[PDB]
Amino acid sequence: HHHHHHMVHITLDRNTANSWLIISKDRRQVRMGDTHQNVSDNKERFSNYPMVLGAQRFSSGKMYWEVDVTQKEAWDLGVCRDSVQRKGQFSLSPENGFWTIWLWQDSYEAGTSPQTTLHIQVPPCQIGIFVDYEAGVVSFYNITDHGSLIYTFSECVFAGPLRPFFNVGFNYSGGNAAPLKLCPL
Ligand SMILES: CC(=O)N1CCCC2(CCCCCC2)C1
Repeated sequence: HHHHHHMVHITLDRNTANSWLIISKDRRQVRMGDTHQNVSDNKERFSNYPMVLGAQRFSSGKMYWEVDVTQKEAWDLGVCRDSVQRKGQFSLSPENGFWTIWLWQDSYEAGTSPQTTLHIQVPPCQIGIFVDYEAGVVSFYNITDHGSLIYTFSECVFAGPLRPFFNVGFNYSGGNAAPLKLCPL
């Protein structure tokens, strides 16, 4: 792909983070802490899952960013509506305002309802995310495999401002402690 020129500088929004997340000083890395991280509750925080939003809101244009997923067993990545549900249980689906892919139990899947199997020959260490607001497109690229396409959501009905979306995943296994990192431009 040739989307690199729409690169945007994404930072994480502390106030939206699940209370067990640790966001780095530069707001470019997030990982799941071994306990509650000593913050007050608020109506923005994701309660049930180790999720956080980017600070940036997008309502027009073309945007591209890259995330490092090295040595993680589980994670979700993509975009979501600014008004997505924060509290309780929910599915990652376009009907609920999410355009996402994930890794879970050695398989990659797109967050359609029901979910779609992805065909990845080279497990990615870095994922590229491309949003075209006007076209209604969210695409995912395998940076480890020379930028090969992973998945395109088309005919997206965003129905609001979009925010970058992250889930570091659970660490029940002790093998998923590694952070998500926003990669340099
Ligand atoms: C180890 C692990 O991953 N756990 C156990 C502790 C609670 C959970 C943390 C993630 C935030 C939401 C609540 C679930 C899951």
